[PDB]
Amino acid sequence: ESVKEFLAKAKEEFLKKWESPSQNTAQLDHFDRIKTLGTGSFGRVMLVKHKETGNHYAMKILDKQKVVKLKQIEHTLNEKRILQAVNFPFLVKLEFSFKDNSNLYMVMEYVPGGEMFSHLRRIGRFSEPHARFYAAQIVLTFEYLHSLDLIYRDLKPENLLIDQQGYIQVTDFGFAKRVKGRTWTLCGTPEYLAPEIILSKGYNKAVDWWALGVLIYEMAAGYPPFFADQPIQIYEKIVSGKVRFPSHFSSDLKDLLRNLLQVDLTKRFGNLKNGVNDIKNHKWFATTDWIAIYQRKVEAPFIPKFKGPGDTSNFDDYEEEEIRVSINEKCGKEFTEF
Repeated sequence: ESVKEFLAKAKEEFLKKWESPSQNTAQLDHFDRIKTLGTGSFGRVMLVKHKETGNHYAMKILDKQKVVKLKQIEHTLNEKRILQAVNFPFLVKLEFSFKDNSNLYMVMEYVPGGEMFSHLRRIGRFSEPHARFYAAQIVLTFEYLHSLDLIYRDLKPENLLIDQQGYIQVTDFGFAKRVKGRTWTLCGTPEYLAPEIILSKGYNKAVDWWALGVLIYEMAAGYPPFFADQPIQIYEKIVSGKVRFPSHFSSDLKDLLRNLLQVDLTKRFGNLKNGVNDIKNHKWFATTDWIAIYQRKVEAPFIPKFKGPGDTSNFDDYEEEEIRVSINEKCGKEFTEF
């Protein structure tokens, strides 16, 4: 009943913000630009400093014209509407949002420890206890999101930041969506796509549990289970129903992964009658104190090395390009609700 009442309150609080989203809560000239932290085809993420408070933030900047051209309008509206409404210990906090003539802006807490991806590639692989510590946080986060009728749809190491206590903060809600029943959009990252996405079916939250299987495999092996030079070759492996495990994997890990990487979505852990509890009760998680993880009372496997809230050492170097704001408004109608 404790979990039921917790999730009922979580949904109440989410829905109140979902139905009345915050808008226009800062402006660009409130911030100093520090450094580009990452870039993509329609936006980038900047380290910024608020000029009055001195606080650092990560500012995601999306070019409205590129969002339209790459048919991401609904997805960008989803991202901001969801982020302003959620609240969970392992989700990055949205602090401000606004738009101008050219761009959309989402100003988030800055997590200086960097992406899990960097740390995984620097160490090679994580031990099972280390992978399990991160996996448990994802399990609880998906329990939260799915109870709100949200599907995340972009689980991968680059989207999981490591905070000052060594815990995960999920970022990048660009593909997240509120879904009752099924949804159909082809999106995600190739190595992490469930078979039913590849096959163009109407799919549900089971795709997030598939992606968790991919993530756990990648954390414990150092590489994902389905890999190839062309996406089509990756997709053939994904749909095949075959996966090979390194000999160092424990039997418990292999068993859990066979049930998450289950090609038949109707048989996949997380999508059965017992829902998330088939995962939480699996022997691979026998040592996990779920409440202690939620309360952040477990000592983390490692703390990222960084000098302070403005340190960018754990992020990499990108060409520093202008953030231009047109003298004329672009795509006003398309982004009215932002």
